[PDB]
Amino acid sequence: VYDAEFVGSEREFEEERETFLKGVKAYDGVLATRYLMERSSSAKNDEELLELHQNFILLTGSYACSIDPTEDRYQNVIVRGVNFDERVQRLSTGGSPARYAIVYRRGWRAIAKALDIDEEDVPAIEVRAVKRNPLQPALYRILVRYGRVDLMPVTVDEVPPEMAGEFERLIERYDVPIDEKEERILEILRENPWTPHDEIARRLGLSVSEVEGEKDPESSGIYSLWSRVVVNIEYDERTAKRHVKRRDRLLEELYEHLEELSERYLRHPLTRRWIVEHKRDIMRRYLEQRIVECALKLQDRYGIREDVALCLARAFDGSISMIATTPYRTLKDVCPDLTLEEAKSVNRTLATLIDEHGLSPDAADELIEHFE
Ligand SMILES: [Cl-]
Ligand SMILES: [Cl-]
Ligand SMILES: [Mg+2]
Ligand SMILES: [Mg+2]
Repeated sequence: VYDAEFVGSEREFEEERETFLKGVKAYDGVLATRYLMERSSSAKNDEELLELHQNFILLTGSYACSIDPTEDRYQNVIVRGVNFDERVQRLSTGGSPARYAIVYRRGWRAIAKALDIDEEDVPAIEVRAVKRNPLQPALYRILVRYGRVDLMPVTVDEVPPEMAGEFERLIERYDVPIDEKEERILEILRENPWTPHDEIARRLGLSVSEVEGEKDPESSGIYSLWSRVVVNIEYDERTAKRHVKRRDRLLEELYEHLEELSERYLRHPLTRRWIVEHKRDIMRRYLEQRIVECALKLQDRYGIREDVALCLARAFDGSISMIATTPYRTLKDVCPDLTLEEAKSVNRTLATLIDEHGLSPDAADELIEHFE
């Protein structure tokens, strides 16, 4: 249920494969640094390691920005059964269905198939870091969706304050209009720019869909507001060029660094060779943490029964936001014991459509799938 066709030229194929494989290697660094951070307290409080982790988050984002530069190299990008070509074709600013997909958890599974990627196990690229993302997270995701290689920083030091804690400066810089709901979201982000979307939604009594919006200026929500801002920023090829030049060298340096640093914390240093060989373990430890955190939150903040909570957490790699924007049928198919009541608690869109607007679950599910 994760598919895409590569429809570019052979030259474009080698370009895309190279970008993707570098992105996978960068994301492996996110996973390997997290592995070390979770295995050792002295490593987790070592600033040198935390900077490595953040720098890998940036390079992953940068490489993801470079996917499908011509916005025509892929066809029928389907993630968990949902066709993103159809999604992106409707939007006022259009764009790449491949990059649109990569910002969703497991989007990489479609693109990896298209590119025949077999160079390592579970060749993932995820661009959804929140906690320790050096950028304001929704902005980071929007840069990826718009292919903004020019704007995505390639080192933590080089993150502009306006893309992080001073994010409100970037919004003000073009005096884009902000809707009332968006202003409510910005209030929460002032308190912590890294507040997760599910929490913003819970705190405002809104659905996750309402908090997020479409990734297009014409919509309403944090993705929509950042899209509004970013389309006003002229594309800077000179800076994109600089970023592309440096990032490949930086990627090597981050790995060399990680290996060195890991030697004083581990009996088995995190060499690139070791990371590739133990990729499945690295990935599964990363996911297990997210899954259990998610399950606990689902049961305590949404009233979901313990077993269903763990089932949903597992199916969606620990993303409450994903769960909260998924059709009822899709959730039930993976987690049979889920009740409609429970689904309405986590996906408030379902509650609004069925309870307030009087749609059948099936009609509600059509809208949630096609239009999210
Ligand atoms: Cl599949
Ligand atoms: Cl060619
Ligand atoms: Mg919701
Ligand atoms: Mg050692």
